[PDB]
Amino acid sequence: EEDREAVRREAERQAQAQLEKAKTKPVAFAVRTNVSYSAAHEDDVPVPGMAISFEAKDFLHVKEKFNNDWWIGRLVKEGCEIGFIPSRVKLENMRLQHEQRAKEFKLTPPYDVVPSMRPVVLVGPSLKGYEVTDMMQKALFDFLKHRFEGRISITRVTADISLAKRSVLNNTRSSLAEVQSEIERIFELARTLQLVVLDADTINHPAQLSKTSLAPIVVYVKISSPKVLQRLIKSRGKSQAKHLNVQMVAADKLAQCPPELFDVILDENQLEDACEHLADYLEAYWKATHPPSS
Ligand SMILES: [Hg+2]
Repeated sequence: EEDREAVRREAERQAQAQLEKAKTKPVAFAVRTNVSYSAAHEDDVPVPGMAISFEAKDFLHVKEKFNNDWWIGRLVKEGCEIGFIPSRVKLENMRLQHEQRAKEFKLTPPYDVVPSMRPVVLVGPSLKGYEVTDMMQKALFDFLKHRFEGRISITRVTADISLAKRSVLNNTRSSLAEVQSEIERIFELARTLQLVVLDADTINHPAQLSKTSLAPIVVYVKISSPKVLQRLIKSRGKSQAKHLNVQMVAADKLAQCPPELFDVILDENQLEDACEHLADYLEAYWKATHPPSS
């Protein structure tokens, strides 16, 4: 078992070399996992112990391809460095192997391409297009413009991106051609790993983007008390007091929406504190996608 380890030791040395250079290379593409994976019990791994494990719904940045079974990349989490990631074919084969084993007792798809930076989307306090909500979101946008100036892009999205259901695109106001055009734009904005914030007028609920391929960071601008909301709108004149109704319910709908559908929830009494809470979240997200050795 001496001459055998000869070839293996070298391949492992080469694999390591490629893994190292990849640390600074850019992100070819990002994926959201639909299944979990553990390298805990396997061989066939280029550099023993360098395979990355993940749970379903995790985000991965794929930098380059090693071979038909492994890609090189990292998990998007602070401190996580480059590592080997199983390829789609590899995961599918593992699915087959496990099924065979299951039958021997005689008792889809794993990755979704996603933008390299999760686009930030704001919903709440109520309906967009009006004022209470528009002004409060407009505030957060200006804050983010400065807090992350030089590393962020805030772009308006008129096209109804809520029509961008994976299945639909894989096959109404805006047209699919226009939507697809915007998704591409979103994807291309996050390419260089800069922070991407969207001002999507058609999105008031997280469910409108659940089936899409944007995997956004849904930010819930929540005003805890309904009374606070009511008063707030009233102080906008009859040009808003009339449209009052369509604002309380919309707000109440978000209020009943399960927190899981939200990534961040801004329910601070002071607007200055909402900003800082978001900045902190984005600052950590920024670190999860950037940091040391790149
Ligand atoms: Hg890792």
